[PDB]
Order: sequence, then structure tokens, then C-alpha cells
Amino acid sequence: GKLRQWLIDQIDSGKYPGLVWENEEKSIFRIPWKHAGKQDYNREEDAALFKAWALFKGKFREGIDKPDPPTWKTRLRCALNKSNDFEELVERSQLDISDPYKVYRIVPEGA
Amino acid sequence: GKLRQWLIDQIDSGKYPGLVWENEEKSIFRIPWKHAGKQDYNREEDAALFKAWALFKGKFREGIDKPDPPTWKTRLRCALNKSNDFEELVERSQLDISDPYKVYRIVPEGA
DNA sequence: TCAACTGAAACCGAGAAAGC
DNA sequence: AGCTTTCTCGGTTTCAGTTG
Repeated sequence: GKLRQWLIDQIDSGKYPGLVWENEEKSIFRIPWKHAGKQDYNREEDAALFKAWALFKGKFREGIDKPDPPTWKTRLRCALNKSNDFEELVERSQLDISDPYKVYRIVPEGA
Repeated sequence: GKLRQWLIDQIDSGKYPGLVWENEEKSIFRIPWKHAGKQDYNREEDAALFKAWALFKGKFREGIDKPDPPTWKTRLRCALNKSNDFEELVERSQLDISDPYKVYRIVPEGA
């Protein structure tokens, strides 16, 4: 399973604005989640994390495949949904604000 | 897939005035479609089918959610649009009359 | 004026399928 | 094999834009 450490690395990297830890224990984080239809939407910035997952897993090849941010978003979402390593704290997510984000908890390796 | 048999059941039920079959083969039907801004509009009657779909899918809970007929209508419209089981006969729909309705064909499961 | 309405497209959870 | 990520499906939600 690559998702757990890859995502932890992405947050720890500080390369994705808004992809940040919410506590110092590094067990809860925010992941920017902007709807791709908004005017506010900028693919280069708002799709960067989804694309990186597609690039990292080889499901998209720069220069060869047509860019498809909607598909990229679905892949990371479904991976998070089915992952036993991550749990959305849905009551804490902020999808209705100008810079929307979902909140995820990282499950301890024992549960 | 729940919409096809659910809607057939609603028509067959006869509980929704104006929600009726257009032939005896039960392959074409009418769905009352009154604009919610009209004075003629009665929520309890004109939104009953839309509400029933929202209740059936758990998208509206009495005691939890505020009544919102426009959302109920949008939900059923978009589902009909996207479903391969139903096709609007737009030339037969009557949106310009005092009791407006849309006409739908039910596509055979073989197509 | 603005609530309701719209097609199109983006989005969604879940189970099957695919992949390690 | 058993685990993790992806594909498929049947709707749902949101978008800019229109309508009554």
C-alpha cells in the first residue's frame, strides 16, 4: 500500500498550499477540495495533488495523455474512501467556503 | 438501479394526479411539471412526486431537513436526463398550459 | 428584481474488477 | 491469497446562464 506514506510525504513536503497538518501530532490534515467548475478554479494549483497521484501511479503521462482533472480527483477520492489508513472527518470539512477543503484523520497502524 | 421500477410503481400506484400512463402498454407516461413560481402552485400536490423520490433515496428526512421543492425537482429532472431507462418525448410535453406536464418514454431493457 | 429553472459537466459511494 | 487501488455504474450536485 503506497497511499499512506505518499500522502503523508505530500503534506510534509509543503509543496501544496492548503495541504497542511491541523495538529502537531500530524494525525489530522486538510486537503484542498475545490469544485472544478468554479470560476475561482485554476487547474495548475487546484489539481496539483490529484495529478501528482496520477503521475506517481503512472495513470497519466505528461506529454502523452490528455489532462483529465475530474478523473484524477475521483481516483484520489476513491482511494481515500476505501483506505483503512484515512478517515474523512466529514462534520469538520469546509466545502462551502471560497477555499474549500476536506478534513482527514490518519488511523493508527493498530486500528 | 432503483429509478426505473420506482417510477413505474409511482405511476401504477395512481396516488399522483396527472402522473399517468399514455398507453396501455405502459411504455409512455406523463409527469406533472408545474413551475413553482406560479400562483396556481400547491406544494403538497405539485411536489408530491419529487418529494417521494427525495424521501425514497434518503435525501430528505422529515424532522431533519427543511422542505425544498426546487431541489427535489432538480434531482428528479437530472436523474431522468442521465438515465438510459427514460427519454423525454419533448415534442409531446406540454409546458405552456395551465396544468403542465412532460412526456416520457420508457426504453426497453434490450436497448 | 429574483426565485425557480435548466443542460452540461463535475461529482459521488459502492461493488466488481484489476493489480500487487 | 489477501490486500490495495481502479473501473463501472446509477444517480446527485453544482456550474454559469436563462426564464417566468
